Amino acid sequence: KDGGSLIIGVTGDPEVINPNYASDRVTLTIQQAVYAPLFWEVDGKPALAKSLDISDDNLTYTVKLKDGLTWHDGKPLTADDVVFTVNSILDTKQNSPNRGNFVFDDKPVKVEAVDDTTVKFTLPTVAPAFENTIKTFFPIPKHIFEGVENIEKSDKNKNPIGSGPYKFVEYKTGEYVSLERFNDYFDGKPKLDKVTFRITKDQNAANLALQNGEINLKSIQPSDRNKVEKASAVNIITYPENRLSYATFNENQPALKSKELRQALSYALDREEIIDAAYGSDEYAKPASSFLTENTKYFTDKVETYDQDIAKAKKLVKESGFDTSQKLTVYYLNNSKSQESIALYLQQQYKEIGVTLDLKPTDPNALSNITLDRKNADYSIALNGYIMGNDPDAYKSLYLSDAPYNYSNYHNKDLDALWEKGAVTADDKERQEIYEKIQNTIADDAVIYPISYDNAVLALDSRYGGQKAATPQPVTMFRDLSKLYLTE
Repeated sequence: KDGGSLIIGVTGDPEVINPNYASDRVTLTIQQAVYAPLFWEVDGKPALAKSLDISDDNLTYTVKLKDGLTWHDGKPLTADDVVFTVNSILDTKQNSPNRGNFVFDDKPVKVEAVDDTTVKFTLPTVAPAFENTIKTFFPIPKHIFEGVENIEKSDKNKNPIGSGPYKFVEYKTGEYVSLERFNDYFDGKPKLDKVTFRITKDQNAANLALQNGEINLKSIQPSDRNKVEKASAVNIITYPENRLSYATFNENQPALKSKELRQALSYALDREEIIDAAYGSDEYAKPASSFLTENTKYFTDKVETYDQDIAKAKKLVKESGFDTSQKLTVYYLNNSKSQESIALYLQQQYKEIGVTLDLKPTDPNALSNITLDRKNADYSIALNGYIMGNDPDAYKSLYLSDAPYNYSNYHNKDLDALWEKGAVTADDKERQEIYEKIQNTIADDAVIYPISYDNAVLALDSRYGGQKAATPQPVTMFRDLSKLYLTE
């Protein structure tokens, strides 16, 4: 009752396996197995860290580490690694995408190693969201990257040294990544001996590999769930992915400047029907309300949702002054059955309120160029989605007037003052009231149409136990693979 191998199916090649840069699904999935964080994001529980303590004035965060931690090569893991990691992110020449989380009004957070097991962070001004940044932090090893000028390109990333439950063995380009258990893993010796990440793009082929035991674990698309469940002995696991599926209204098009038109295009829709048409049933998504997902602090479902009222929708499109003669465009991904079904539903529903909608499915690259361009007015509506994290401050880049991901091109100075005010307010209840108003203003102005909070689906070979303990979670499938075990 020990050892065994686990083969996990992923869709593409990883990029740089280094937590200072990892951002795509595959790289993060592999990183979760190789590197341990200070705290586990999904629940804020202690991981490499034993505890976090915040001073009364909210400027000093003290993190205590567990004793006797080591990296995969046997070197100790101490505060010096934490300090080094933060300084390597702060260092502008390294181009770390998370640098913004350690800077406030252009001033960096100061970090210091009081002892080998004590890290002290001193903020320049109050910043409640910094607790979240600490809870999503994976340290890198100082003895490996100290004196490296370009960390992202370093060949040392070819054989990543980590603190996670699985040590790196090798990487065959376009084929697989193999790992082996780390016996001194802080949370206990892993039960499975080897873990291989198998790269297979075609889902029909991947699902067949799963059926024949060539793959033991992978993500499944909703439309394939009944196929794989009856094909072999597998347990299907469904859990929230903290993803919001939504439609944006492009205010660069003059007609969509009208609050009335945006509200008409909300009242014409029904969430249970969209979910029903997009995914097969309601097991894969639940109706959204707020622009925030349920995992995010201060989430509230008590916002305006524009429940289906076609008669009232007709009233609003009239009051709008929109000349129905004109036609609207919905831009979405040309390789997503969900997005096409959602599009047809909007077309269908808008037809019924006297509005003509033209479907404009597009190539992914082309879609980025279109929607990532803040001056673009080609699209009337764009279907999108996001997984933003546990603190609402991270959502600013999607709703500030100047933000690069403000797809709706909504410009409201007063709302922007609330966003900034929320970022600097320490009192919990006063901070709750601010994000409630933000949720209320976005819903009241029908800036977007939140469709659903989506679930992800995994298929795990029935011979494997411990899925509860491994914790299914957004993006990486599981929180900790060292809890899985093979029952042969």
